[PDB]
Amino acid sequence: NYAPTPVDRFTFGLWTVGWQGRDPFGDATRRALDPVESVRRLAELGAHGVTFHDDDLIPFGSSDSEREEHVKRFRQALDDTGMKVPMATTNLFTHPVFKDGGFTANDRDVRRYALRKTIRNIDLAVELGAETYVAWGGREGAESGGAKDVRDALDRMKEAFDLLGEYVTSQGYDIRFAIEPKPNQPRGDILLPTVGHALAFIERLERPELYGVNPEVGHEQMAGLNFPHGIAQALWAGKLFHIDLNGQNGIKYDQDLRFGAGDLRAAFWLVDLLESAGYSGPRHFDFKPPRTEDFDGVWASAAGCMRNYLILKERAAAFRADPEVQEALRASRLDELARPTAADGLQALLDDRSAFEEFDVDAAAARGMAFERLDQLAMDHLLGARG
Amino acid sequence: NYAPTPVDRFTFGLWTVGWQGRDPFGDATRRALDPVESVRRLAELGAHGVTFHDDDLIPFGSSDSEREEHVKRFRQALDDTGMKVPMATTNLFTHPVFKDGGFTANDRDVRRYALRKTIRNIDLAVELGAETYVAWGGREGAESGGAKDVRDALDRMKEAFDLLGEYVTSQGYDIRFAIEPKPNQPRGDILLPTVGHALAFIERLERPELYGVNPEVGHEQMAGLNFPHGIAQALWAGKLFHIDLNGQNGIKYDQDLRFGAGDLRAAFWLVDLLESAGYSGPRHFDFKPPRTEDFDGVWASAAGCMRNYLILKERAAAFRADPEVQEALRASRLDELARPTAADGLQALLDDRSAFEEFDVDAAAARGMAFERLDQLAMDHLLGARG
Amino acid sequence: NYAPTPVDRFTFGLWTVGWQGRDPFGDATRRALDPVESVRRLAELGAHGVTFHDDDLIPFGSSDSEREEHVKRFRQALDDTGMKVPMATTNLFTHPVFKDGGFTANDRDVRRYALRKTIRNIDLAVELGAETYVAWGGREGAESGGAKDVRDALDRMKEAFDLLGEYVTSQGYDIRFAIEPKPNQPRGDILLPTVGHALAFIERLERPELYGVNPEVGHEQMAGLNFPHGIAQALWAGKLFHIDLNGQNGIKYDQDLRFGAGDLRAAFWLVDLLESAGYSGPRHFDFKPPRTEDFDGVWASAAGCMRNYLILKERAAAFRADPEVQEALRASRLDELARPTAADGLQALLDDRSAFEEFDVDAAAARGMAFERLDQLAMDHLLGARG
Amino acid sequence: NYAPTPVDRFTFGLWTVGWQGRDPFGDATRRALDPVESVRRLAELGAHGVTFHDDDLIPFGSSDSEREEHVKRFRQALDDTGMKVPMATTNLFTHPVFKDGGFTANDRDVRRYALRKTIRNIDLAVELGAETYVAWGGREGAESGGAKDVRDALDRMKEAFDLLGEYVTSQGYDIRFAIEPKPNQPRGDILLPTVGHALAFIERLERPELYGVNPEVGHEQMAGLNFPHGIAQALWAGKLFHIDLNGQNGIKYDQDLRFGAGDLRAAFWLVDLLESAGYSGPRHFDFKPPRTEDFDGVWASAAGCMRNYLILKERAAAFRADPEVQEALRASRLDELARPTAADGLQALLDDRSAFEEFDVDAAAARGMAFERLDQLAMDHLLGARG
Ligand SMILES: [Mg+2]
Ligand SMILES: [Mg+2]
Ligand SMILES: [Mg+2]
Ligand SMILES: [Mg+2]
Ligand SMILES: [Mn+2]
Ligand SMILES: [Mn+2]
Ligand SMILES: [Mn+2]
Ligand SMILES: [Mn+2]
Ligand SMILES: [Mn+2]
Ligand SMILES: [Mn+2]
Ligand SMILES: [Mn+2]
Ligand SMILES: [Mn+2]
Ligand code: NA
Ligand code: NA
Ligand code: NA
Ligand code: NA
Ligand code: NA
Ligand code: NA
Ligand code: NA
Ligand code: NA
Repeated sequence: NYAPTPVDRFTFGLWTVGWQGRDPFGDATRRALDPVESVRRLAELGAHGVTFHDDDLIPFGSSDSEREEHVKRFRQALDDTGMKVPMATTNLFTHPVFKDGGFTANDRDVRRYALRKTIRNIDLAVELGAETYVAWGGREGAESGGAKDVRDALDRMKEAFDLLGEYVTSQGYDIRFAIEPKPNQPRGDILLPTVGHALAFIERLERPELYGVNPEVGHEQMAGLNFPHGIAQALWAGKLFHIDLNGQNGIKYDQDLRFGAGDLRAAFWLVDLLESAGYSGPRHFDFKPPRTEDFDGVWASAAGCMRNYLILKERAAAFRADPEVQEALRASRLDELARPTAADGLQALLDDRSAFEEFDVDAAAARGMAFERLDQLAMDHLLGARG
Repeated sequence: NYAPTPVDRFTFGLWTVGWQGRDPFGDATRRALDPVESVRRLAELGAHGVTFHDDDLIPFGSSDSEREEHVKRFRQALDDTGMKVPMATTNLFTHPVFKDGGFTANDRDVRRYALRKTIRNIDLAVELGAETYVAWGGREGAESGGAKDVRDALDRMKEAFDLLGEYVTSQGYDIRFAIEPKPNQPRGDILLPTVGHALAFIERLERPELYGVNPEVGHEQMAGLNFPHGIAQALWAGKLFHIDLNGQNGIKYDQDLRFGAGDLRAAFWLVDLLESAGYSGPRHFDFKPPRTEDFDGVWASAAGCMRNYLILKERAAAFRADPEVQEALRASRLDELARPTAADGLQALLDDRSAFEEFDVDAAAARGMAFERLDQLAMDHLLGARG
Repeated sequence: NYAPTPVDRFTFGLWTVGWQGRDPFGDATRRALDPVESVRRLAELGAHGVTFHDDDLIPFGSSDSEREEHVKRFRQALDDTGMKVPMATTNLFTHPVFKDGGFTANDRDVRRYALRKTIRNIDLAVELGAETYVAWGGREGAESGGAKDVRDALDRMKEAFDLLGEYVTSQGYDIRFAIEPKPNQPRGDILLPTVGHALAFIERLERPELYGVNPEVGHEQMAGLNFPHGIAQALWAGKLFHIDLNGQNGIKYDQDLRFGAGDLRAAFWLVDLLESAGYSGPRHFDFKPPRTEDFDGVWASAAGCMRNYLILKERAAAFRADPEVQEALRASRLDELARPTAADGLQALLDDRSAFEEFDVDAAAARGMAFERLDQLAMDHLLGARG
Repeated sequence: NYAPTPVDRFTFGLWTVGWQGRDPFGDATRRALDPVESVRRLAELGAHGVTFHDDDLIPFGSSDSEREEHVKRFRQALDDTGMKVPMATTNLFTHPVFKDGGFTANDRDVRRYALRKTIRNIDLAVELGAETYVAWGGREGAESGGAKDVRDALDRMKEAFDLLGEYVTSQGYDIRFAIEPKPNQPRGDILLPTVGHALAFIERLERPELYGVNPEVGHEQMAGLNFPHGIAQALWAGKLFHIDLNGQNGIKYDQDLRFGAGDLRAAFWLVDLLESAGYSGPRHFDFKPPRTEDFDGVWASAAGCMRNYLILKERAAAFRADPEVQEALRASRLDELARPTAADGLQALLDDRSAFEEFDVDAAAARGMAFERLDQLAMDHLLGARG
């Protein structure tokens, strides 16, 4: 039951199942995986595709001949399995040169190098068929207040993204960008810390239509925010270009638990929203099998990501299709929320005594919302305990 | 020393010093204050002005004659003291009718009433000389996932703000709106939970130039975010129309401590930013003297808000003026951060071997940022311990 | 299905279903309930009993004749329904006199009054048959560092609890005390902020056997802690005298959501632990129907508390009884965790080359824990998705 | 000014200034330091001593001859500088064998090895003159609920500490143990997550007098707790055997900022408490110079730890010595808090009409606490802004 197929568009980063287990306090617990191995194992589990940072696929500093051979082997694995590559990204965070940032490093020479490294990988992403190019500015930020003038940093960040937009336009590429917010870690505070900040920034770019967000479940939860709500705002803005699915237990370091772990009810409401809205992008997992696990546990954890999505999809669909739930949604006036407040216009509203002088505030205040009954129907559907 | 004068534009809400001390678990500890008393006492402390919700100035449900008398007494107090009223707002959160929201209540009749209540108070705000009209949507949100369709709620929120913009335009008013984000409390999650989300929303309004943000120190800190960073993004966007100053100890219920309490170093960096950027708006305190205090403690707490701002202003100015700090800022390449990455343009960057083939990444990575020395100069200046 | 019966020992505070809906920003949305009404309605839902603060049952300041009549009516309702009263507590937080604390108020006269108020209610609790007397020191703490010397406050808190222990011993009462930790709210920081701090404090009382803890789900989660882990430590110490069940979404103000809401997987692991350990005390709900609800929603929310406990009980029992789970627990070495490390004793351990010189650390490190497979079996059982 | 001397007992872990800068997302930015270098540089800054994990001083897996040479070189550096070694600890977290724990690993063979590794290092610590042996169980815990039975784990943790106590007693050593709590990171939840939980656990050991706590500023702040309050409870219990000083910005990953950074006012209240209580132990820094820094920044950051302690010590002493502050403390009844509530005894309290029938609750409730004036005096003293 709940068996994923490529139809479900489940994708995984090479760096997810390939995470060797090094953490702030501990050495690697697993050997490195050949990307070819990961492609073949993920395909066997029913994944649709993979994603990569440049330096996951091509060791940093590789010669041109080494680069070609790494890409050739990877493409053979994709061809052997039918796996796709819908998204790629740049590693602008691991190498020591990026310790103060890539696009917003205080050192101008580093900013220029970061752009050149990204541009090289955009070309590769396009060659592999990627539709989306993600940017996670994990080193953009500060540990201290004097170190980073945030207005100047935002100017540099806009300049960088504008140059990248000029680049893809000039080459006729169809790829679009997706900015991944995170509030902190590895920097004390990261620039563009939430979906909202990233959405706001995009509106100030020269070609805003080329940019959207890549929100990650656990990153919004690291600020204690409601991930489904943030996804709804991204959808409302037309900017949900990609998504990273995982789990997180609240305000901690980024745990990258398998999807469904962490906040299970938020996972339910997320799947309900994505499916109801008709989100058509990849269901991408940015997760880490815990370092306690051997390779059998790696593949079990990856399989669990997909299984949990599919269970939640079933339960959310049953919730929305249940005539008792539909009745409860009307009892709670969800239908009214979707109607305009004043399609009659401002003057009619100003002239409407029912909106002021003749509005019975105490009668309105007496009406219960019936939200608890609705939420218990939702709980019963999630748990398969209807009756 | 540190004596405030009206020149400093320090303002206070009537509801701040007037808070009677009722909390989730406890009854009022102080009697209600007449707004006339608060105006006269705040003026004696060196405040510049006050702000109000409609229902702070005019008891909810007052007749027209009662409304006139309350306003007349208040205006006499303002005239007697020279106090100004730069900002006003609507109470769309206390009355039970607003239990599911004002502008985004599921019930359409409540949404229409909320708009009419706001419009009435915009007229009053203009008559009192206010330049800014704040909106804090404290009831906009949910405790459960099925209760609020966030895309529909954002449609209703946009409709409401668009109608308000149409209203002020039609009346020829110069007032502008400032949206106050908060992540949670009193709702389980509040819509537009951070500065970023509010900035992003504004960009989708029909007349975006009429709307900015009113960020509150403690509200961003309730999501664990860096308040100075968020203020920098608001300034970068041209949207810092007003600000609420207070203190908060991290991720808790909204404490509304006096300014300077809570995160003292964030208060330092905030004042440094506001003064460096030339922010010209009110320095408004949205705080609550703790319910442990009698009226002498109320006025001491209000005086402390202003005193702490003035101490921090002195220390931040001394930091920026110190030739040793200026040297340290250059050592940390803050000057380079302010220079364009590629004013030479995209093609020149692509052709520049110094940005890629000839970039010595290991030499760049070896350069220290010297951020710790800079931050210890900042600490020494804050504490008055230079030497 | 999942129908509670008095056998299940589900109990509710009068103040839970009786919460009128006043919050930091909003007036009451529901009328006050007569305790007689609450007893009869809860009995109809299958509750076993209720609990009370003194001032929930007897209005503060009541005369002796008024006190007798309130108690008489309440006892008739209990007799009419078969409901029990297993626990009572003192309100040492609502009245303004307690603004700086009860037992740890700086003012000695208030500390003495707090003790006398508690003692009067202990007598009543015993007359009503209560086995446990809870103390929630919600006002014990501070908003500022100079206001409360914590060593002195702990001396006063120990003195108070020691006097209460002397009192019950002198009267021959069988009741025991349960201290309820909370980290913050309504004070900026509350003394004894977690289960651990309360357990440690109890060990320093003169008669430690008379005192245990009353942990609350949401309170430990307000510090981001693992509630099942804290309950395990309380059980390990023999100190889980009572428990408060509810839901919470992480590090926020105390939400008091119905049980099962908030962190659903933590609720699952909690029920698994309580049932596995054979906890025999009340399953008490300290929750608040949201102020959006009318009385039908109040009773729906209370029913949901019990329903969710019973669903989780079923799923946890099925998890533990599943031979595939039992196999996975052995694969993960949960059986070994329960065996002594060195029942052979210290000298044998020191002499055992297999524990040092001949321990193959790399072979040990290669063994996977298989925790992900185990956790996905747990998820499948929780969701009823085995297959 | 503020120049540290060995008199001040400032100590640093080898792993602090020696941190190479590897984080969850980034490679090392600094070369490894020879412990001899660190001893000599720290001595030049005015440190009193260093501390070590076994594997900081002796590379894991070293032969007996290699171990002797590493220790010999280290002791020569200590002799050359006058530096002391007051504390040592075991690394039971870096090596992959410890991925599920040391003392509470599910695998019994790992638990036995962990004990043998610790015992070997206790012998070395004693030879180097250490008075305290710290245990930070960073791998004791879980990412999932089924993986770790916490009651069984606490049994194993007690068994391990009891064996260590038997060991030191049998050898006649004067060293004592200090348990370091942390709430999470690197495990999803860590056992003994706070000072309170550790204090409570110690009370159940066979020889409780041999064990205390080593609280770390940032670790308690990772649960949003008040670090000075927790230190006060440890002092009240007689269990503050050692302390780790650093900075933290709230509920995040463990930042290990230099002391004084992070929550500056909490640092002030901590120093006030340690000095007022006469804490006589090391002022030990467990911090990490940010990976942005070169070695000059490492030494600047270490110097800043000590400087900030000394500034805060001066300001707290001036606060306590100021006759205006002493008056304000009496106005706030801090003197009364230190007096017994009922030295007259229980019967006298029960018979005292002034404690109940004749207690004027409204007159008591009207008295203000004057805490805001007191706290503003504290702020003025911290900032050197008295006047
Ligand atoms: Mg619709
Ligand atoms: Mg500039
Ligand atoms: Mg057992
Ligand atoms: Mg004393
Ligand atoms: Mn992540
Ligand atoms: Mn991601
Ligand atoms: Mn606030
Ligand atoms: Mn505000
Ligand atoms: Mn609670
Ligand atoms: Mn409770
Ligand atoms: Mn730490
Ligand atoms: Mn430490
Ligand atoms: Na700039
Ligand atoms: Na979209
Ligand atoms: Na709509
Ligand atoms: Na602006
Ligand atoms: Na005392
Ligand atoms: Na127990
Ligand atoms: Na055991
Ligand atoms: Na001590």
